[PDB]
Amino acid sequence: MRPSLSDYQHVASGKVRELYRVDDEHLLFVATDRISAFDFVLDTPIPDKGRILTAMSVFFFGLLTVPNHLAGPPDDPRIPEEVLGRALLVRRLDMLPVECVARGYLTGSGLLDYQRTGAVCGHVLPQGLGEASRLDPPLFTPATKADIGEHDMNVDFAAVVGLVGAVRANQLRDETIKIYTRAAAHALHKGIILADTKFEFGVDIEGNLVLADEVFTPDSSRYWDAAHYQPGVVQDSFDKQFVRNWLTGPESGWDRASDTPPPPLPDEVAVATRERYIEAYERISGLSFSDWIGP
Ligand SMILES: N#Cc1c(N)ncnc1-c1cnn(CCN2CCOCC2)c1
Repeated sequence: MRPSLSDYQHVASGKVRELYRVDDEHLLFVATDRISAFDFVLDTPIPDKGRILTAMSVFFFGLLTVPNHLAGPPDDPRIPEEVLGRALLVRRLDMLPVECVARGYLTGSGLLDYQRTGAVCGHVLPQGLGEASRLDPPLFTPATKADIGEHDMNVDFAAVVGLVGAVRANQLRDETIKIYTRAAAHALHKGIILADTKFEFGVDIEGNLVLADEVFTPDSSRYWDAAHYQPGVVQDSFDKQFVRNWLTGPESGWDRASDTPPPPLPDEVAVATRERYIEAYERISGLSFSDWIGP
């Protein structure tokens, strides 16, 4: 008999994820079906999104050779029935307070920083880059969490040194770029560009660096369709473009510039979005989502 979720103590909530204490050395890392667009958690869940993203993260953890915080299999008996397939048993770590971001392509706040200053997180870039320009080598563009509801703040390497130590900062930079490079090459071979990604790491009892959180989901990474990669324009979000187009289209009745909470999504848009998640997962993993565990 699997325990109830109510047997565990809630310790943290994010926009679409939850964290529970299992015992002194283990946590339960829970993905929900909530989706975020335009910095709003939308009213409408995407069915199976939590399970699909958990499956994705597990696949990429298995692909990468680096130590990670997984502490049991996806069907570990400590996982409650209610969250089966969308929750993982993980080791409790001392988390390092750095959002470790790699960018293979220039977009979002990286592009904006570049357009304002010619530099991103201390990296002075070549002239003449623009939206969705390829960056080679990939850039380490660390950030720190800001206040509630606020965007992460881009920082330079010196800031990372000040947060975690000089040797550790070097390690975060090197591992972030190595891990991103491996995953991005794998995805591209399968027809998906991972344009960028965000990692968190923690440290175990021995002082060892351990990859934590979730890895290479479409929430932690910009997924693009490689077959439509066109430098110089904004690339479609592989997973979220239907949602974005509907919300800013004529049928939603919503004005994005108003910054009022957006309306619920059509069921059809939610189902189409689920399909995009499954497509991305199956193309990258070579597995069938119908084989992924659930309640
Ligand atoms: N992963 C991990 C982890 C760990 N293995 N040990 C200790 N702490 C953490 C931890 C603490 N906060 N967060 C991020 C934010 N949470 C994420 C999801 O739930 C919402 C909040 C990660």
